[PDB]
Order: sequence, then structure tokens, then C-alpha cells
Amino acid sequence: QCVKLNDGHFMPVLGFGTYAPPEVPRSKALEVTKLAIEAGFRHIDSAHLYNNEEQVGLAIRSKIADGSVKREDIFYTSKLWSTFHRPELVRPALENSLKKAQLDYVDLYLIHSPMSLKPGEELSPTDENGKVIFDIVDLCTTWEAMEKCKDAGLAKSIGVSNFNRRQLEMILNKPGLKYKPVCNQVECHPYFNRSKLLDFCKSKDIVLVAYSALGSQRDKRWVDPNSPVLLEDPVLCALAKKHKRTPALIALRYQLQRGVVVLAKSYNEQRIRQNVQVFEFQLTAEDMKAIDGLDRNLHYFNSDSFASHPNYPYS
Ligand SMILES: NC(=O)c1ccc[n+]([C@@H]2O[C@H](COP(=O)([O-])OP(=O)(O)OC[C@H]3O[C@@H](n4cnc5c(N)ncnc54)[C@H](OP(=O)(O)O)[C@@H]3O)[C@@H](O)[C@H]2O)c1
Ligand SMILES: O=C(O)c1cccc(Nc2ccc([N+](=O)[O-])c3ccccc23)c1
Ligand SMILES: O=C(O)c1cccc(Nc2ccc([N+](=O)[O-])c3ccccc23)c1
Repeated sequence: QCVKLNDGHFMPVLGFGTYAPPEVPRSKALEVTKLAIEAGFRHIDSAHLYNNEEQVGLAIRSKIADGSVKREDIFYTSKLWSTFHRPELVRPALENSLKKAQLDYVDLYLIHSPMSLKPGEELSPTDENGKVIFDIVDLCTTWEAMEKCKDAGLAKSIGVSNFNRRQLEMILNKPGLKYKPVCNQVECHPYFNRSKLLDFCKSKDIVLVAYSALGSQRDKRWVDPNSPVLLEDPVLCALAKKHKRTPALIALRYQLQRGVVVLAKSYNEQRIRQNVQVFEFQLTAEDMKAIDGLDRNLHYFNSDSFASHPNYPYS
């Protein structure tokens, strides 16, 4: 179950999400990534931001060594963090990710966010008033550097994350563009289904990759605790009963049948193994329309500060 990217490579339509909050011991990422591979996940989504590339890379190393998978069976994603947007920082950033994960190449490298930050040691550098320090970078120059990483063989494919239509077009229309992004990884679930952006992406042969497909981890740093719980949605729950699956599986299957590539983070063995069952059933066309009706234009992630970033994706 793969989709062919616009550069010829193939991406598994179901991906394993690896981010866990800092309070989760780093050893867990190692353990759960092994479980995901064991359960059948082949697409694995990580990032410099996640402070887990070492552990995810080790899980992969481990599963290749015991003969469970070969490197070419694994689709590994990393992401360029926002403090490394300046073109001269892009390759060293990728090389550091590769060294961390002890990998020769990533299958996919993304610009994590269009919201550039001041270069520095910290992920989120703050000024004397404690506000995170923004940077101004022409993302086309960052993209040019990304294209060079694909030519350098360090990334099989390159894409973007958290771009809106405008920002995507700024890349697609860049003079002398060599590689279109193969994808745009964005927040996508029944309360924020991104149908318009999805249509655009399809027209450009760019894959939309859904995150927070299960309603996010509801981290207090960014998510209003009073936001509605996605997996408690009555319509989703009613559909779960009908198909005798779970609301989570309803949510993941929704994306698959819309031609969206869907991520799913779980650090629980049984939920990890449940999630692969997404390939076991179909939603009806009428089920699909029903779920389309849930859209509330609701992004779980909020940030008063970044809402003012010139490149804030949500207008
Ligand atoms: N590019 C970006 O900016 C961005 C932003 C957010 C996420 N992502 C990527 O997308 C991945 C997933 O998105 P997400 O982190 O927001 O989490 P998510 O996929 O929306 O999952 C949210 C929660 O669902 C629970 N869950 C998983 N399977 C379940 C099931 N079958 N039944 C019930 N609950 C279930 C998990 O809890 P348990 O762990 O206890 O199972 C998890 O904390 C992330 O790990 C990251 O790799 C990227
Ligand atoms: O500093 C940390 O340890 C730390 C850790 C995790 C996340 C963030 N924050 C963010 C990550 C990514 C995006 N993003 O656009 O992709 C963000 C956008 C707005 C606000 C925060 C973001 C910071
Ligand atoms: O990659 C992760 O797993 C990850 C983990 C934690 C936080 C974020 N944060 C965010 C990503 C993207 C946007 N965004 O503008 O699209 C955000 C906006 C506001 C606050 C946080 C954001 C991403």
C-alpha cells in the first residue's frame, strides 16, 4: 500500500508518528519504534525537533540486524528545523540528523515549518523579554538548498510541512525550480479536513500527509484543553459501532480513502497494532460524506506568539 511520489519514489500510505513530549523517557521512542516495525509500520516520521532521531534510528538499525526488514523496506522522514532555514545551514542540519540516526540517507526531508527562527543552539531561542526570536528567510533559497540535498543523495525525496496554498505556490512558481515538493505535511482530521488545500495539492501532484489525524496529543503548551476531543465525536463513534472498529480506525481510514497519506502516533503496543488494521475495512461513500460534514476549521495547535509570524500558515 504505497503512493508514487512525483519524483518516482514510493511512500507507504500509513506512517508511524514518533513525537512524544519531553516527560516521556527517550528510551520509549526506541522501544515503540521497534513495536511499530514489528506491527507492520514501514513509514516512520521523525524530525530534529523531536529529540529522538538517535532512538528511532537505533530501532531501525536493530530491526534490520535481526532480519525483520531491510533498509530499503523502511521509509524514514526527517525534517529541517526552523532555526536552520538559512541555505548554508540546510545540509549540515541534514548531515547531523543522519549522523544521529546512523543512517546514510533519509527517504524524505521536509522543511518542518515556514516560520523561520533565529539560527542558534536552542530550538526556540528567546529574547530578553522571553519572546521566541523570528528570522526572515526567503524560503525559495531554503528550498534550493533542499534540492541540493536530494542531488547529494542525502534525501531521496524532499517536501514541506505546515505550508498553506500561497506558500506552496511560491515554491512551485520559483524561477528555475528543479524539484517540486513531493508532499505537504499538515494538520488534517475530520475537524479540519483541509479539503481545499487537498484539492490544490492533488492538482499539482503533491501528496497531502495528515498529522494529528487522531485529534493530536492535546499538549497543554499548544492545545486548548477545552477543544473538542476528536475521538469522542458522536458521528465518528456511531461509525465505529457500525463497522465494529474504533473511532481511531474510522479517522485513519477516512484519510486513506480521500487519497491522503496518514500518520498515527502511539506509544502503546496494542494501539500501535490496532492502527495497522486500517487496511482491513472500507468506509462507504456515504460514510465519507458524513465525515466531510464534521469540518469545523479547527486546528488543535495554537500559538498567540507565532500567530504574528509573517509566515504563519493559518492567515
Ligand atoms: N509537521 C508537524 O508540524 C507535525 C505536527 C504534529 C505531528 N506531526 C507528526 O504526526 C504524528 C502524529 O500526530 P500527533 O502527534 O499530533 O498524534 P496523533 O496521531 O493525532 O495521535 C494522538 C493520540 O492518539 C492516541 N492514539 C493512537 N492510536 C490510537 C487508537 N487506535 N485508539 C485510541 N487512541 C489512539 C495516542 O495516544 P497513545 O500514545 O497513548 O496510543 C496519541 O497521543 C506526530 O507524532 C509527528 O510525527 C507533525
Ligand atoms: O522548543 C521546543 O522544545 C519545542 C518543542 C516542540 C515544539 C515546539 N514548537 C513548535 C514546533 C513546530 C512548529 N511548527 O510550525 O512546525 C511550531 C509552531 C508554532 C509554535 C511552536 C512550534 C518547540
Ligand atoms: O512536529 C510535531 O510533532 C510537533 C510537536 C509539537 C508541536 C508542534 N507544533 C506546531 C506545529 C505546527 C503548527 N502550525 O502552525 O502548523 C503549530 C502552530 C502552533 C503551535 C504549534 C504548532 C509540532
